Amino acid sequence: TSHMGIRITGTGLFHPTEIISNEELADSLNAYVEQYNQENAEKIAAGELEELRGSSAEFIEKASGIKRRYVIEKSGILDPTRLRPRLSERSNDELSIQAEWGVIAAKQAMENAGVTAEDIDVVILACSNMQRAYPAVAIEIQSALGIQGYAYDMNVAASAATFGLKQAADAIRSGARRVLLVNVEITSGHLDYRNRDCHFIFGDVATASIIEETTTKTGFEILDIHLFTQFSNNIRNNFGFLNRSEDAVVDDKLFRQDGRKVFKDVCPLVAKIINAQLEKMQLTANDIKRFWLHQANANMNELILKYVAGKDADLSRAPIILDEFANTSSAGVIIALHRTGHEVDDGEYGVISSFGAGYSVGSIVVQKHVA
Amino acid sequence: GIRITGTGLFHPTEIISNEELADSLNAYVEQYNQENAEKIAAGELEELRGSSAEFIEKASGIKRRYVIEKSGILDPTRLRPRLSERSNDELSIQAEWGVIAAKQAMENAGVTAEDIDVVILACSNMQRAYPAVAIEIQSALGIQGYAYDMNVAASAATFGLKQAADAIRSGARRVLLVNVEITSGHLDYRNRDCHFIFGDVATASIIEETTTKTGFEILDIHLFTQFSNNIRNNFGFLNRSEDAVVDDKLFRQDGRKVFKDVCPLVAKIINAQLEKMQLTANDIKRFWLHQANANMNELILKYVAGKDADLSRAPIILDEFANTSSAGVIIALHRTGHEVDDGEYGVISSFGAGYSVGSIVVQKHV
Ligand SMILES: CC(C)(COP(=O)(O)OP(=O)(O)OC[C@H]1O[C@@H](n2cnc3c(N)ncnc32)[C@H](O)[C@@H]1OP(=O)(O)O)[C@@H](O)C(=O)NCCC(=O)NCCS
Repeated sequence: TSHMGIRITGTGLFHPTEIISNEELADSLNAYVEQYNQENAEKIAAGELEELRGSSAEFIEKASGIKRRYVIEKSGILDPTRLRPRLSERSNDELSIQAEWGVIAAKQAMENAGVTAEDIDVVILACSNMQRAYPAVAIEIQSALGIQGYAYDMNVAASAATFGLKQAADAIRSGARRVLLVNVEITSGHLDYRNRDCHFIFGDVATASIIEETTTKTGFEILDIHLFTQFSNNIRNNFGFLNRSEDAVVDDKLFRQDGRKVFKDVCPLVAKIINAQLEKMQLTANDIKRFWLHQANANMNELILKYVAGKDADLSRAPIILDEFANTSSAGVIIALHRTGHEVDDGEYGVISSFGAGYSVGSIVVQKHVA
Repeated sequence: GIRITGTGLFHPTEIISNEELADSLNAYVEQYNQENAEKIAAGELEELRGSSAEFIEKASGIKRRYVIEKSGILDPTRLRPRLSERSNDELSIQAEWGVIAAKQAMENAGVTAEDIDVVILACSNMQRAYPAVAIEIQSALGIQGYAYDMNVAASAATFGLKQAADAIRSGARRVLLVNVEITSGHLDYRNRDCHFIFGDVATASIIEETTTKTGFEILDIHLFTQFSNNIRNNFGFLNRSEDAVVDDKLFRQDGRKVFKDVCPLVAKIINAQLEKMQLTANDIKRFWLHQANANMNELILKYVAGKDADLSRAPIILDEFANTSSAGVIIALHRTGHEVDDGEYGVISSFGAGYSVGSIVVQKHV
């Protein structure tokens, strides 16, 4: 009863068209590993450097549940002479790529919510990486849509959507009418496509949500929010604007992870959060029609789902979209909600729970209202 | 009832005066021109122009600034601070500065780590994307709850104060707001138009639900953004995939156009806010304005107050720190909030890149 009338009333989804199957990608890494492992063969049999392993489509799917992923530009990523998208600098007078994707997803969420630019007071860009420091990309999006009010960029990586939803609900509580929350994840821009353990994890996407105070629109009423962060170096990327002054050389300016430590750390934390949240609301797990969990690893989600809802929880109650999208970082829970929110009936309960880098966890109990 | 109950400030040790900086750039532009005698004459490359300490101070009021590392900035063969990578086990530079300012703010507010529910890092440039350095600051301080990074450049502190106030109204007890500005990391020291503008600093503030603690109670907030390319830095994580070649990956601005747009917008927002709160300029003890250019602040204060407006009513710290982007208003509040007595009013107004403007009416309580 903290957010009476505050509802997610529309979502929108954009992905780039080109697709990389697990096989195209595992092949690409394999080529690069075969040429690196023989270019440096004199030093491989010398204890000095490195021994590179490849991978296969079946190794990816069993570690993750991922099958394919959308990407901004497929040639450069798959090319073993490059291993990164082939993009072109845009002039200042055109929409940046991040603004461009955000606008596409935003127009869809606005149409789904039945609102236009004049109805929106706040724009939040919340994702794991921003294309530039200033002017804020959220302000670029606000201006492209013709929105008046104010906008800002916000980063807490994997949990940026749930943290942003709280910030949206807070701004509405204090007087905002409606908030546009945008998540643009171009993860192919900071993915290390050379590493077998992480090159498959992420895909590209833009999501958007409309949050409004309303007693007359269909949407998900926000009932309770628990945000949590606890510093961890087990996921980290050291690229930044001070690298040039550091004359940096350490090859750690991309995604890096100790996935085993993350697995062991994150699943118990998330399950503890959700269960304490359910007890606080006096809901049982059986009262929850849908768990929209972070969309990174089906093996994590299955563990959490069993910890929270029981070994016999039906799989339809925890929709998986990472099979199609791979990990879209902050946008994951929103994709899942965008695809399956229609599966929740009026009066029924759902839980949105992000978790990942920073160690950040964000968990939101919602209830559907159909008008 | 929400009050700013404590502020904290940190600046690095080494100081650069305008003449050191002008000397340094003049040496670079002469080496550049003494080299390319041909392409200047060939109508290909333009002849770079130098700088003068006299212009800097008359145009802006800045006299000196604190820098993270001095010799690399002044070196005409380098023109950027000399820094070292730290391993993940060590506190990063941005978190380190933020921790120092935060401890001072916490001590000034009479609160400890267990008292804080949210940490916001709000500034114009984050040292990395993930893990958020606000979470690194939260952990270093032993604070529990949650933390996030937030960027709206010049107005990050005022937007962050609004986000802090909103979280408290939703049930947070107290919020720590940190602004760390290592502008020497993204300034273009080759460009005479902008090399003198920015300095380095960190600031912090404690915001609390209280009616019993000395602080500035927040009474109204107006935030505004309007996209403009007149201040822009195109550096980012997609440059690599772009195979970028254009030399626009540092601070860049058209200063005259910024003045024409932002000055009347600021005067209009502050005046509209005083009307809504049924205050007059005469009711405002102190205006803590963005600390970028003293001449502009003076002109803004004349269009808001009146011909007889004491210049002391708009404190200046940019003479000492230069432009400190998001932290500027907080240095002003920290250095001169003691000059506001019980029941008196103040205005905090940040403005600049994005275009962004944030304006806050406060009232002191003792
Ligand atoms: C950046 C700023 C200090 C420059 O001051 P200014 O009075 O506007 O200077 P101008 O851009 O008009 O140019 C002044 C002249 O001196 C020259 N000049 C510029 N920098 C110089 C320098 N460091 N040294 C010597 N001469 C310089 C210029 O070339 C120009 O001559 P030109 O146009 O024939 O080439 C000022 O414009 C500013 O603060 N802009 C930002 C405003 C803001 O942030 N908020 C607005 C508050 S309302």
